[PDB]
Amino acid sequence: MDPMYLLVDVGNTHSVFSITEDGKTFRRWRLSTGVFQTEDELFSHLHPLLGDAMREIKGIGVASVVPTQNTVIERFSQKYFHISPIWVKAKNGCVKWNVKNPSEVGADRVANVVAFVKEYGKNGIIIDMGTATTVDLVVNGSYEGGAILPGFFMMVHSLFRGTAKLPLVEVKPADFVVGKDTEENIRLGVVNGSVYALEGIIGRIKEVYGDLPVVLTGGQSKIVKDMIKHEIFDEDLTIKGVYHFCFG
Amino acid sequence: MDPMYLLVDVGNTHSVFSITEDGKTFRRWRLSTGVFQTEDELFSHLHPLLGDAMREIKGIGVASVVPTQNTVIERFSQKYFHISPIWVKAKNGCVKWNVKNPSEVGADRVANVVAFVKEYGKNGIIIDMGTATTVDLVVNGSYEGGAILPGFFMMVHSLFRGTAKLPLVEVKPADFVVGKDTEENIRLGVVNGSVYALEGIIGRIKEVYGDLPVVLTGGQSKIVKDMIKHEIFDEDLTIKGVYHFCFG
Ligand SMILES: Nc1ncnc2c1ncn2[C@@H]1O[C@H](COP(=O)(O)OP(=O)(O)O)[C@@H](O)[C@H]1O
Ligand SMILES: Nc1ncnc2c1ncn2[C@@H]1O[C@H](COP(=O)(O)OP(=O)(O)O)[C@@H](O)[C@H]1O
Ligand SMILES: CC(C)(CO)[C@@H](O)C(=O)NCCC(=O)O
Ligand SMILES: CC(C)(CO)[C@@H](O)C(=O)NCCC(=O)O
Repeated sequence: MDPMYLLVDVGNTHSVFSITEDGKTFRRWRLSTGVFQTEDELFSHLHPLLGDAMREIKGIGVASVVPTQNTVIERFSQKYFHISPIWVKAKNGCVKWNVKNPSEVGADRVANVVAFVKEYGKNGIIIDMGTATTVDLVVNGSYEGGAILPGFFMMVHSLFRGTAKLPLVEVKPADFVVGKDTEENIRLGVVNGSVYALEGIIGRIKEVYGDLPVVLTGGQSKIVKDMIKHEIFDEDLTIKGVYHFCFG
Repeated sequence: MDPMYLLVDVGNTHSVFSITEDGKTFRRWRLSTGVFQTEDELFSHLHPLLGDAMREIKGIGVASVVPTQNTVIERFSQKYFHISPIWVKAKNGCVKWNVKNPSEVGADRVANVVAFVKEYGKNGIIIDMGTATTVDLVVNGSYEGGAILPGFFMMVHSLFRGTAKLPLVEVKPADFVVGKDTEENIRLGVVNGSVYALEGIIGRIKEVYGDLPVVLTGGQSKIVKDMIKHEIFDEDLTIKGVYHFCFG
């Protein structure tokens, strides 16, 4: 048959919920992660979204970078589906983990890499733009490590909150060489700057490890899609990894 | 004679206090800015630092990017010296301010541009690395605008506070192509990344305005100066701007 699987990607600000019956085509929703949220709250939020699909769920797979949120997901799964969720983490097998402490790498990154190696190949660089922006290097099926930078919103918010005079600027790329007002200055600095930062990190990787395909993902990737040379754009990469890790 | 002037640069985290008798050599001290600080508290902090030179101050010049602190600086000058401080502001004269609202550009950036045009030349690119990192464009003695990005610490701190899993990382350049643990990931993304972001903005400026000389300044510039191409390194640039603006 084609059993329905719930795939969860718990991020610091948002949690992605996706259902699939083949691990190839996904229906997805997004909810705020929500600090004090309960299993009943989560069921209540998902009820009018998933609809009838809710009772078809036979397996629950989760990548999570918010540990406090885990007992909530656990209780949701057990209460409403009488199953325990499968948790994405770094383990030996398809991917080699060539870093100092593999258990410390974010579950979202683990998922991204697993998705990459199953779908796209043994060699590549993954850029994931969310709350933080992440760079992950895969070489000959071995995860090599990467970079972590603040996300676009984290950056504009940090400038707003960390200074007296700066307003909160909307995230929008600059189409100019220099900003002519405060907002334009911050747009250029954060958005265009972050793209330069990413391209510079990528360039240096390529001179050591050679030319590798770049895959772009994340909720914040859309805004700057054309600004970074990439071979693949896949907004579903994390959810795909959760599927492959948990359900093959 | 050689009258002693006190120069003040009020930043969002730190305030710089400097004395000069010639506007060529500067003795300088640094304090936390301090939200609820009074004039007597400022005096008490400066007393053992300035010693007897305190009694010799004839003028007080101030660049400030924290409006609430201004009342305190004004009261300090009046109570202890019976003078009003001179405030750095964009005005017409030796610099043309070719931006939408000149009265909105930070007083420290104004001071930087005044110091540069007076001391270094008509054309240049100023990089001030502080709480936020600034890029300023000067063409034919005319201020053209710039970029604003979060500073190094602002970045590592925003990653720490904006995520569940990430620690507060020390600001130190990465000497590797990819980080092998969490701390190395953040260092590469933040410190090397921000250097790459600046090199891109600068490179793009130089495409339109030619090979302008680059000036480095700011408390955070030291750790990164061997990573950015620059013709001038001047940690006194803002304070020089305060002196030239106020005291000629
Ligand atoms: N305080 C906030 N106010 C408004 N929007 C926010 C805030 N914090 C984050 N966002 C939005 O959330 C998104 C970042 O989260 P997301 O891309 O889902 O990453 P993650 O999956 O890691 O949570 C951005 O699109 C940003 O605009
Ligand atoms: N919460 C904090 N804890 C420790 N150090 C901090 C904190 N916030 C800021 N700093 C320090 O202040 C520095 C920024 O201040 P500075 O370079 O003097 O710029 P400004 O002149 O704009 O205040 C950071 O690099 C950091 O080392
Ligand atoms: C970098 C984030 C915050 C991205 O969501 C996440 O991947 C994470 O919590 N990581 C743990 C640190 C690491 O990946 O090394
Ligand atoms: C960007 C900072 C915070 C740098 O210290 C400051 O110069 C400032 O408050 N500026 C006002 C914004 C502007 O210059 O357009």
